Amino acid sequence: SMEQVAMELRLTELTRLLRSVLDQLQDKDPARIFAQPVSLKEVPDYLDHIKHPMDFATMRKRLEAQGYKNLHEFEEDFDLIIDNCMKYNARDTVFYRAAVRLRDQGGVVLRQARREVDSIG
Repeated sequence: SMEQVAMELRLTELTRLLRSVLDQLQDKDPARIFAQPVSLKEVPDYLDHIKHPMDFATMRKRLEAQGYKNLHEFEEDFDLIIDNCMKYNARDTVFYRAAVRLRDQGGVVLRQARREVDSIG
């Protein structure tokens, strides 16, 4: 149907905008602490602590399969990256502190992304 195509075009354009958002958030992580999944070879107890691991590569795979239907879904995954780290790692660690800085800096990007998603529809 033509309606299905129109919906698919909207999803494609959301995917374009989320790709730009993802790039901007990941620039706020110059140390690349959040770039890849926590290695279960190197942290074998991780899943005992963290039930839903997340990282920027995993988000990028979902994104390129057009797997985010709305901004809320995308934000959920970004919040997991932050929140998982702030639980697993103590306050005095470079990991925790990196997550705080990512959250603070990402807030700015996400605020304007929400306006754009609503504005363009």
